[PDB]
Amino acid sequence: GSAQEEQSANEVAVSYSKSLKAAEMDSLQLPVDADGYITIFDGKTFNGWRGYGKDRVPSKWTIEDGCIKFNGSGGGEAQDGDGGDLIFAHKFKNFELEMEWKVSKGGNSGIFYLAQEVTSKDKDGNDVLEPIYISAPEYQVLDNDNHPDAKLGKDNNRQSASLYDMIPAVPQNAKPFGEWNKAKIMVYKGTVVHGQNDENVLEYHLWTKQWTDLLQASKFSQDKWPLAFELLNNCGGENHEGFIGMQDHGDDVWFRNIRVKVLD
Ligand SMILES: [K+]
Ligand SMILES: [K+]
Repeated sequence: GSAQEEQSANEVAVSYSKSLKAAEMDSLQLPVDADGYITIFDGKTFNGWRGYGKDRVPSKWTIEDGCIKFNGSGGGEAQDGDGGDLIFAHKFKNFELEMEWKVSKGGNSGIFYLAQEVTSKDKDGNDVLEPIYISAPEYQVLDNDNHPDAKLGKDNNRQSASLYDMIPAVPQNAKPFGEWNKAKIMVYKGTVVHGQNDENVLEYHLWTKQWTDLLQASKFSQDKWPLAFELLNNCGGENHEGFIGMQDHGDDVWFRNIRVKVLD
């Protein structure tokens, strides 16, 4: 029948949550292509998106020219002002995400996945929000030629599309600052693959001895950061699932064409 009815036919109900650790008790009708990718950013609104830990989108995240933009002040991990990491508030388990990203000269951001909203108790019994990165693996987003982090870590494991500070992207086929790069993150039954610019650049396996050993060699080791170790070692929590999101690392960055295929 109508264009409206055909559109409703080529759409799927996608649950989302509205605030810290809330149930996903509302749904968006989102477009799906023939390959099964759900477009999760519509080019115009933040529907389904919110700050990690928040009930709203921080004002440092804007929409511009069909992109999600983070507007940075230059303070790295500080997350000053009305910032913070952004999530699409729908937990995925087995999925393939594709999106494009572009950084400013010298810029740094990241794509998080399998994220959990985590709090801990302070000395007075009050809940405190823990960083997204103590639960969520990080796909690096970087100007590999100008941000000095590119030269740090080991074997270029802090360059774009790396599992940040843990496993390097090989080949390192990033395009330079100001150009669009294509990211792929696939999680399927614990196998994780990163892609960049239509090439697979690393592979790893969650919930294995090898994964534990990698974490024990990281800043999230059991000795250095017990809570992070516990969360990452059983990445995704009891149900092995979580949110996709993007990082406030204080620098201008743009994201577009954000789509996710649910794998079974
Ligand atoms: K929203
Ligand atoms: K980063």
